[PDB]
Amino acid sequence: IVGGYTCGANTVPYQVSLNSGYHFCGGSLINSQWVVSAAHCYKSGIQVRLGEDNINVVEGNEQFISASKSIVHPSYNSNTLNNDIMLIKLKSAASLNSRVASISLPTSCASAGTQCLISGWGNTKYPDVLKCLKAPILSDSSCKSAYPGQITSNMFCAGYLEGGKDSCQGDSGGPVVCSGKLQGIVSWGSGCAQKNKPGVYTKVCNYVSWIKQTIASN
Ligand SMILES: [Ca+2]
Repeated sequence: IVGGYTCGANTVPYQVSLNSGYHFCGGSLINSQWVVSAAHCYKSGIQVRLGEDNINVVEGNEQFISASKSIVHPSYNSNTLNNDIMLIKLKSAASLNSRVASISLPTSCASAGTQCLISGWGNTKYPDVLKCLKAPILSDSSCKSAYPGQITSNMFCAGYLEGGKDSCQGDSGGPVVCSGKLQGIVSWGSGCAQKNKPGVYTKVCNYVSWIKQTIASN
């Protein structure tokens, strides 16, 4: 997260840290046993860390649960990054508090200019404290204006054309929550915080059926 601010301890209860010895990706707790992340963050061994703020110091609110299942979206594309979405099933049921809570799936797709909240432990140019960012949802055409012929259907732009505020490496798989709903997943972009190159996010609105089906199937 570039050009953002320190979130404040446990104000983002759904925000989790994907770990394999060291933080590499972020994620979103959508129910007690399932973390949603990015398909390009996939690896054999994944430990999901919840209730975090400083991931370098044990502060006494963390939950360390390994992943039972790592289900990459069947139609994931490695080049176009189409369907950059992945599901994680925890080894044990996560204990939900006020510091560890779920985030609601898209009730519907969000309007253009919807104020969102992006968060993650990614690069600011990795920090230790969680970084917060408030950015609006850009229109589909403006998203295609920035990325000509690169934007698919399951992608939208959330951020700024002015530059300075964007998601980056390490924030991948992180949440983009707009009005109580997880609308975007940190996917890709041309570097970070560059002008007219905002972050592209996986459109979670189009996967509620897929996500729910996968949960019921596992
Ligand atoms: Ca900690």
